[PDB]
Amino acid sequence: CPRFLKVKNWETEVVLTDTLHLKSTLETGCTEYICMGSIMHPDVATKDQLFPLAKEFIDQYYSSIKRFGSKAHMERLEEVNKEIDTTSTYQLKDTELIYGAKHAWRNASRCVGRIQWSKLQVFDARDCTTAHGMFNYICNHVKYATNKGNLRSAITIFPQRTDGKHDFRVWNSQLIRYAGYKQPDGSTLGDPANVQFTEICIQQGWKPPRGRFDVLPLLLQANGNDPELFQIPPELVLEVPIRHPKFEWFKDLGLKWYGLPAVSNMLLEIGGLEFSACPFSGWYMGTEIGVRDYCDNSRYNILEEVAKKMNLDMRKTSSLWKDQALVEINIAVLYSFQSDKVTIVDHHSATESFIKHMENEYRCRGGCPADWVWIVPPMSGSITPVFHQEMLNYRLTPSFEYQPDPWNTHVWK
Amino acid sequence: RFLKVKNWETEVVLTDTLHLKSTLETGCTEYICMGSIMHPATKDQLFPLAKEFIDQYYSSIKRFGSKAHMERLEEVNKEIDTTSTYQLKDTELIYGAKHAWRNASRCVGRIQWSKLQVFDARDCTTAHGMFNYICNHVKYATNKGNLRSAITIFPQRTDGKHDFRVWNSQLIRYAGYKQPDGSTLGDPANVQFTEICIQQGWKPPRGRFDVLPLLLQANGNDPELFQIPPELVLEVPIRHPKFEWFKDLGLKWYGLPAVSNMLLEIGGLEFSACPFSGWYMGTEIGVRDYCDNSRYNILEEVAKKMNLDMRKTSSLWKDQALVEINIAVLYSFQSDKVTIVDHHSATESFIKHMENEYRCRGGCPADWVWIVPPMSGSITPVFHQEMLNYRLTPSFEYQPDPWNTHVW
Ligand code: HEM
Ligand code: HEM
Ligand SMILES: N#Cc1cccc(CNCCc2ccnc(-n3ccnc3)n2)c1
Ligand SMILES: N#Cc1cccc(CNCCc2ccnc(-n3ccnc3)n2)c1
Ligand SMILES: C[C@H](O)[C@H](O)[C@H]1CNc2nc(N)[nH]c(=O)c2N1
Ligand SMILES: C[C@H](O)[C@H](O)[C@H]1CNc2nc(N)[nH]c(=O)c2N1
Ligand SMILES: [Zn+2]
Repeated sequence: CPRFLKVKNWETEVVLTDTLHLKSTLETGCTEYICMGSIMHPDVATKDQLFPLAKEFIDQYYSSIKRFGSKAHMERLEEVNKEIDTTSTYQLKDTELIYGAKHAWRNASRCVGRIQWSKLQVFDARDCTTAHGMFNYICNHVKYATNKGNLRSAITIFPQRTDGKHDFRVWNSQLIRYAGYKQPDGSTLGDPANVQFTEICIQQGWKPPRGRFDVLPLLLQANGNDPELFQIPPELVLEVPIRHPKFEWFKDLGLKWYGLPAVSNMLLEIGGLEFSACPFSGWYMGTEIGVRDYCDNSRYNILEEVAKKMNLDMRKTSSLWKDQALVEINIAVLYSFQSDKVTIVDHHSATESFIKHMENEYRCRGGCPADWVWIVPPMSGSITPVFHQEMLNYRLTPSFEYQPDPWNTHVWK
Repeated sequence: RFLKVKNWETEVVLTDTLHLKSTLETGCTEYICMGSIMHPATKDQLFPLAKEFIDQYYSSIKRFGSKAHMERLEEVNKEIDTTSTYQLKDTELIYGAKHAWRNASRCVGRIQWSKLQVFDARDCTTAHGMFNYICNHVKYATNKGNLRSAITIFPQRTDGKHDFRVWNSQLIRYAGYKQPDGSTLGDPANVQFTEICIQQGWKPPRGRFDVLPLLLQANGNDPELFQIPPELVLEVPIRHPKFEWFKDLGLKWYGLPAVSNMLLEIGGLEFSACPFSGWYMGTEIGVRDYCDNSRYNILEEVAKKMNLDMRKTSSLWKDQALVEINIAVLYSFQSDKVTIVDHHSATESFIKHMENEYRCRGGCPADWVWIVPPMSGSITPVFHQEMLNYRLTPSFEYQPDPWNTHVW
């Protein structure tokens, strides 16, 4: 593998040099002869597998704090080693855990919000033992992160996996999402993406209101046990009704969204330890709601109804009626969040900050992995600077990983 | 191994077997993906390349291992042996050029791949010859507005000292001028080329849309200037179906998109001069040509005339202005009966083409980064389509700008 890889920005002519890729730990899916960069997805670890993984991370941690080679460093290496030998695992110090989560975010190729990576509140919930305990921690996370509209990024880390038969898991894919109900007639009420999960919740005992925007309950699994339902207190679920600065009729659509974007199905890997339940949250880029949640055909799919209210010619596609509605919807989303003083960032500002962040990373770290396919916003791509930016993709560790949906693996008791 | 690709909207799963056929690299490795990087002979090298191509040619016409296939292999071997190169049959040239289009990972218009007018210009010897051939191409392809896809193929490379080259990156483009006050008149992407034209004798009109002359190099010789006769150059005045003030922007574009700077590789032969042309997807003009900061950069002007609040980025004024520009471009071309496809229609056709390719060919190489339109990405179906990228031959490759190689 080559020592220096250059990427270029095609609108500013800036060239950056990447050395960090040499520290790549995992496979990307690509080979010499095929590229899988647009493919969405291209039992525990033995003692022997864990030893070098742990050392790798510990070395890296003591390297970050400018104590590489120190007594404290060597002592820590030895402590971790004995712990692995005697217990087949080890426990992270609170300092290491914090470093590891911040760096898993820093290494997330697909997150455009990474300029903020070092400002992350880490709630250590490794003492949790029950689903009620998980609910408590989760509620505290939500309230802290929401902060009455002034969102602050955060992660709550439940205990690491042990034997695989005692995982903690948040079954929800996000802490806050709306239900989706399939009708006997084929139509979907609510969010079609969440139909399967809503069916599971209803089966577990949830009494559904059956509306368009029903906040799903939390489904919480502690210590490998069956999961349990909890309704998040409504006063902790900040929501924004969507209106438009020009079109008075826009509020008549009755749209709203939740303020807090919180991913809860990913797995946090630090030094070979797997934290299978690690809900994290930041704040929204407008396009996530205005383009994807609202306009994807398999989601809320409102383009037709908005365009109809805009009295647009909808016969030919070459009128770009879809395109026109899309912009107005995204204008509305940004306008509504800013009006109710809930943090949100537009795709222009976010991508511009990411370019600045990426350049700084190259300067100070010798690189910054990024996934162009995810980093480029799903509307008006080329009018943002990331589009013109060459990016290298590669997986560093600590990292956030995907994991199977828990209903597919859970052994019911 | 067989690879699945999934559409996340429709949930359709195609199975790729075609990728197993490729030998050329893509630039990625197992640990690093370079999917967004713009750019990641001898007798001995030449025959296996020749044999490969001839084999897939006789296979595509169900005459594999036939007498004709055998004699042809013999013919090509003897010819490489005694001349260090070899010449393609007419049939092979056509098959080869259509398949270079078909294999073009980055081209969204490939549903049309087998409708390609191939112009064999291999008898060419001079730049005057080149200009004649190109004018015929332009006139045929333009077809009064009912565009027809074409490629013109000039003599293959020999020793590298005798390349045929179209110095222009496209047959039809607009000049670009560095103003004394630091700004750029016309197309900034062509400032250098324009200067090379001016240095060479071209008297520039110094306007915002001056069709550049052709600069043609034949047989490794100094390039020569030629003006395409204006009556062969179809141009569209851009206007808007609601905004009457839009024509007052004075914007115009040319109807014929013709890439002239690439290299067509067939059976290990290199055709350094092979201008090809299709028709426009609207975004190429409306999004990239008109709205890139490094290009015509009109967003500010347009949003001005739309009286938009331009103080904050979160007003999405850029996005608004963008949609209108692209509406205007489509409306204009359509009003002039000049062929053009919008990004919804085109991407739809591409999904259909992918499905076709998977059925009959076991796959379709594709560059998601290039296939997804540079506006309204996820409201087009290609955004939700997993694409596998790999390099098949025959192929269109990039090559150096000739003013970095040529000695005078
Ligand atoms: C602070 C404001 C943040 C912004 C503006 C932001 C922005 C984004 C966006 C737009 C996506 C694309 C999601 C999609 O299209 O499905 C994303 C993905 C992601 N972000 Fe963030 N993010 C933020 C905070 C965070 C934090 C705090 C973390 C972790 C500690 C994080 C880690 C990730 C990861 C791991 C993904 C990939 C998710 C997946 O693959 O499904 N982000 N981010
Ligand atoms: C028939 C109508 C066609 C349409 C609508 C179409 C569409 C497109 C578009 C939108 C691009 C992206 C250009 C860019 O963003 O720089 C592209 C690239 C390309 N097309 Fe086409 N195309 C057509 C015909 C053709 C033909 C006839 C050929 C060859 C015989 C061809 C070969 C290519 C190649 C090699 C590229 C890559 C260009 C590069 O790498 O710079 N296309 N096509
Ligand atoms: N696997 C998978 C998979 C495929 C498509 C979309 C997905 C969602 N990924 C995260 C989406 C999402 C939602 C809310 N918030 C955030 N978020 C919050 C902070 N950073 C991102 N991200 C997962
Ligand atoms: N090198 C290089 C390089 C990098 C990015 C874009 C580029 C231009 N690509 C072609 C643009 C263009 C122009 C006119 N016509 C067409 N066109 C027509 C049919 N297919 C493409 N394409 C070159
Ligand atoms: C097929 C393709 O990879 C898929 O649709 C991707 C494209 N890029 C994306 N980019 C972001 N940010 N989020 C997504 O969900 C996707 N989906
Ligand atoms: C850096 C990045 O690869 C570059 O900006 C690409 C992105 N995708 C593109 N897609 C198309 N169709 N045409 C282009 O010129 C580009 N440019
Ligand atoms: Zn790749």
